[PDB]
Amino acid sequence: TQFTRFPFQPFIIEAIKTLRFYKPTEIQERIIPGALRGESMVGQSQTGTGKTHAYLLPIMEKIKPERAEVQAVITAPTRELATQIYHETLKITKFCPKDRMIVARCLIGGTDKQKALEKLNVQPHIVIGTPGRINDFIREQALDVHTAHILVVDEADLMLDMGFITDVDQIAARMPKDLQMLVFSATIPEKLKPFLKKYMENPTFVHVL
Repeated sequence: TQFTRFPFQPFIIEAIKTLRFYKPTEIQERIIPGALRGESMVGQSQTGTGKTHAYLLPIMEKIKPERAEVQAVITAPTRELATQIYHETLKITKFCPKDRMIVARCLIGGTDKQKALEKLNVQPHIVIGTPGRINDFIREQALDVHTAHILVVDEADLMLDMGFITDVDQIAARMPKDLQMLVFSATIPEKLKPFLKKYMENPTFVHVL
């Protein structure tokens, strides 16, 4: 595996090998180091687990397992997109050392019967979900994103299109001022720039072509 180029914890290296990842992709190569440094970034890329990993891997590297608080919030426009990111996350977390387990929950709602089954016992280290669903948890006083310093907005353009950027803004609103934001989008709509300018100052931009 070439991911050794990144200073990841052993368990992460092991997860990577298990994901059958030999050489970091372009999106990965350009995002990981920056992410690890704590830079806010905007990556223009096609959807894909390679891109998913560009953010998950560095995010896993920084969780503080000891602290049972939300440390990372990841948003996606659809239930399905969110579910897939959660799948990718579990393939990494299954490798955590037993006394240092990272917990992730996926909040996507669904039918009312489904919604009612979705509950938060603990404050997961990582919260994945659609923005409105995540807002529902905040609204219901069950989730504190104030402890999280990482926000990921995936498939940003589509997000905008479905009318969810207001939900995301809200969430980012409630997070620390010194927030690290990672945005991924195939494209950069005009109606999207303000959200970006608002929460990010001197963000690193990546484009894969």
